[PDB]
Amino acid sequence: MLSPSEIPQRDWFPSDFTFGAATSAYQIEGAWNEDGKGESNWDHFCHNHPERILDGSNSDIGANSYHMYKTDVRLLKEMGMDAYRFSISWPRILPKGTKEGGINPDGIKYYRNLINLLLENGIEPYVTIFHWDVPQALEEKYGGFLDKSHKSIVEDYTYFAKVCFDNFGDKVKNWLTFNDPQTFTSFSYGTGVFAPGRCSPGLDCAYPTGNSLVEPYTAGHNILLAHAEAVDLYNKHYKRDDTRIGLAFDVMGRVPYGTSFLDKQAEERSWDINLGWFLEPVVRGDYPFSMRSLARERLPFFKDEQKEKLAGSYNMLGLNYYTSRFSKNIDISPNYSPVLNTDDAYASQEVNGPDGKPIGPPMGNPWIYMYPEGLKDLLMIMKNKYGNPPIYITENGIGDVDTKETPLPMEAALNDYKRLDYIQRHIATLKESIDLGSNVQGYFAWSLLDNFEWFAGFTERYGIVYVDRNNNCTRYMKESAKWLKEFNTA
Amino acid sequence: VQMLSPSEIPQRDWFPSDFTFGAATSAYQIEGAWNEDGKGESNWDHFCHNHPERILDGSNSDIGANSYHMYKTDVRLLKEMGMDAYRFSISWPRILPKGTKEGGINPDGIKYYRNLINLLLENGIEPYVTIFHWDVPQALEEKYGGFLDKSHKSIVEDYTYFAKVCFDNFGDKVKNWLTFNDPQTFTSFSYGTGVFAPGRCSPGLDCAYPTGNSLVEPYTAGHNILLAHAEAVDLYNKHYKRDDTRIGLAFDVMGRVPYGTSFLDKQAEERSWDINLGWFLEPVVRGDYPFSMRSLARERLPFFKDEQKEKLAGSYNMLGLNYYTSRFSKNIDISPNYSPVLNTDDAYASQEVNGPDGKPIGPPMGNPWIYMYPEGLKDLLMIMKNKYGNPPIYITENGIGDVDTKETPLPMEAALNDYKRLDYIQRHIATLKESIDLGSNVQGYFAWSLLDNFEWFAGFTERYGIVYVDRNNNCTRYMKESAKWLKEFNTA
Ligand SMILES: N#C[C@@H](O[C@@H]1O[C@H](CO)[C@@H](O)[C@H](O)[C@H]1O)c1ccc(O)cc1
Ligand SMILES: N#C[C@@H](O[C@@H]1O[C@H](CO)[C@@H](O)[C@H](O)[C@H]1O)c1ccc(O)cc1
Repeated sequence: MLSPSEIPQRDWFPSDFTFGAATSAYQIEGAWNEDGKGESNWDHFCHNHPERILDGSNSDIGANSYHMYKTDVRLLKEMGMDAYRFSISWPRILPKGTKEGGINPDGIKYYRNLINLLLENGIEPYVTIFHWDVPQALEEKYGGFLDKSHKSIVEDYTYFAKVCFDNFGDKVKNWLTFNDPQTFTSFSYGTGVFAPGRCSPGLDCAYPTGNSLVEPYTAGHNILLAHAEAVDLYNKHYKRDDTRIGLAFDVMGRVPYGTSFLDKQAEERSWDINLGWFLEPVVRGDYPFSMRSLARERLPFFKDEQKEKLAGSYNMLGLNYYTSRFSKNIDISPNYSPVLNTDDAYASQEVNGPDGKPIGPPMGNPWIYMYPEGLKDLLMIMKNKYGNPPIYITENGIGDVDTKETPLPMEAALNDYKRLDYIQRHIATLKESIDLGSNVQGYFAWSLLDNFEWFAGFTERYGIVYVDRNNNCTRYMKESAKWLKEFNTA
Repeated sequence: VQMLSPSEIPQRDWFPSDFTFGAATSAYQIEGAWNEDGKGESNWDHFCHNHPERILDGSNSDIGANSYHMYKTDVRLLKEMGMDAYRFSISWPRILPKGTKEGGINPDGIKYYRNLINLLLENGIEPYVTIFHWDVPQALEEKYGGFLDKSHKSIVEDYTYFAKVCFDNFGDKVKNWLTFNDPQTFTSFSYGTGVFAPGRCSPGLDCAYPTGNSLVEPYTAGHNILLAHAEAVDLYNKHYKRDDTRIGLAFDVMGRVPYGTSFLDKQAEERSWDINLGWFLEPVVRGDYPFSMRSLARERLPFFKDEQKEKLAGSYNMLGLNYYTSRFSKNIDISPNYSPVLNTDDAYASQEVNGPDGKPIGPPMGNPWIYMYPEGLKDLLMIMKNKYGNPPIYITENGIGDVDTKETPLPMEAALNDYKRLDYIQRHIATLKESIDLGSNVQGYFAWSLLDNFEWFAGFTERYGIVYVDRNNNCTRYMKESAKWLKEFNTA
């Protein structure tokens, strides 16, 4: 729907700006139990609770990228992508998740080959160390990130990072410790829609014996400690002048529902519980004041030493942006009691504004509404409030619904103009944000490939590249990929 | 000393013709005749009489400025200065000796305020009447602790009746009512730090009665004040309001400026405006306390019933703002190492006179706490304008206290040449013009303290008047340079 002069041009951005595509291990790799790979929390969840996956599927094969990585690289190369962000499977590297469990040589070999091939083709690898795939051995031993000691998971995650640094550090110049920590903690232990599927008694999830008001925070605390530790290790023994490390946050833009100053306050609390939760700790060493005043004793305290390691523990930050919501105020009162950790923001997140209209056009699936302006707001907040650090939009895209009840014909799947329009608009927003002073340095189209979508299973295709699972996971560029190719190679 | 240049000095024609300039006072501070003509004992009579040690110079206001007997001269000074209005308060115990209906109305009390009001009006001076200015009848204090009334009922009904008496006897003449004045200072100082009557505070704290709870009582009192206000305004709107009459309340407020550039201090600043101004402003504006306060004080801050929120929301036609100075708000993180002691600590922010550069926010005006920072007044007005509906505003108090102690007496000559005060007054008046140009709905300015009088725990160690009171003589009044300039300004 954009005019020719509105369609982003590569020369709109600096020569050193980077464009790429991204993926996550469990979503695309497959070979879930091959070549020594250990079982992950997701293998476990999908295998034991198909009823918790919309289409009862699993990612035993995913996009088969473990075996087809060479093709994934060819595709990235043909599109002229400057970089590729992928994650490393913790259990594929450490089957038992620990040092004593030993390192899986085949796991190391796979990522080593992928990294070299990428670099061989002039593509920069942005390596995400962890993308929700916790080794089931750690889950069973101490609950994974639910580790009440704030020690075991931290040490185990740190060793995992070490193994990644030791084996790929000479080639990798860009590391991301965690990806979407907020969604991980909230969905895995709040609503329990993600593995292992825990939530408060009374709530509907596989294991309603957790605490949706506490476990998400415990896990979040351990993630931050893990991040801080991994970064301290990186800086002390692996960082080089031109290498960088950080983490990527999942974030929905927030806009005051109404004009009342109350909604502005609600909006502020929403940015805090969504973005600040993990951003403020790495920026200043502690959680947002709002969260501490609201979650109170349910939000763990950091030791002074931990605050120090946390503050400034990054050289760049990733932002995973898809949509935004209107934040509507909720007063503290005897009539309201938070149920989910996310309810601690005392604000309902609305899709429709007070005028009954969606914040932005629906992109197809249950939650993505196109609102590029939210990305700008986000970038302006990063610029003006959090020190304008180097930013990478590590994820941005939409999911095309493709269900058994309503299959998406391959032809229609390839003509993803809605996705194309969406991507172009957000890329344009970056150009605008850059001129406004934003220190954004890159954009990664989310999902190089159509793959497993967690609890949504295979009901959505997020790739810019189509994967025909019925035919040996053959990949085909969608219109979006073709435009990105043109854009990059112009 | 560094005063405004001729072109900078405010002129009356800078403001609309309907803008109002006046002076203010409070009953216990100037009246005197503490036990004359049937007047009942107040919490302050009690406090000063029983705890002289809690008053800096050990004085009391048994006489004050002897305004009960000299009100005529007070009105003369107001007239001579060409003031448009006069804000004074009514002594609850002087009107209702027992503080209750069954206790009866004191004829002499009624007569006094009636004569004062009539003399003001026959002189073309508009009376802005403050129903309550901290002087709670001791009978109510002994009966149920006054505003500490744990049932949130008795004090509400007694205040409401008091208000009724005032509306009944002076409503025909008074067109501007203020239910309360400085509720924040009253609750915080009377039950937080305990420097105000009755002098209560948490055990371990230094006050006459360290058996209270500095983290709860100030809130209880504040809650009762808000309910009292809501009930009185409801009574007023229903039976006494006329198209040309207005009612509201005045808040004591210090401007807040972020200590540093960190966003944390901006948050601290916001929390500080909330606990100082929002505490009582938000309830009358939207019907409930600031979110920050509810999130921080939690259960120590009472909840309003739905019917109460309804009565509170919009319970005013105008608001008074008592502004003197400002502070830099410095963030304090929530942590196990920090526990609030005073209700005001709930804002999680230190209030600093000096900024990161070690310099005061503004020039010191003399007493222990006033620093000249009129820009703070502008900030405050912009907040009322942009955040709270831009309601009609009256700077119901503004001035400084000239120190005058036994050890360091202030010679009458020096007391009369109050150029520090004059400069301060002129600058704030100028700030109002600037604020008006920025769209502020401010409609008046009241120089705080028509007269030198009793200054609560500071006793007579400070002269806040624009008019000097020679207590050695028979409280004879003499216009200070500030008063003389106001006269010139008003009558130009
Ligand atoms: N995960 C998550 C949330 O983030 C995005 O969810 C997409 C859905 O599969 C995923 O493809 C993308 O990589 C994630 O960044 C999320 C938000 C809302 C709902 O309903 C589910 C997940
Ligand atoms: N804040 C404060 C003080 O309460 C204002 O004080 C004025 C001085 O006369 C009074 O006229 C006005 O009504 C009040 O709003 C204060 C007094 C003493 C000390 O030690 C601290 C603060």
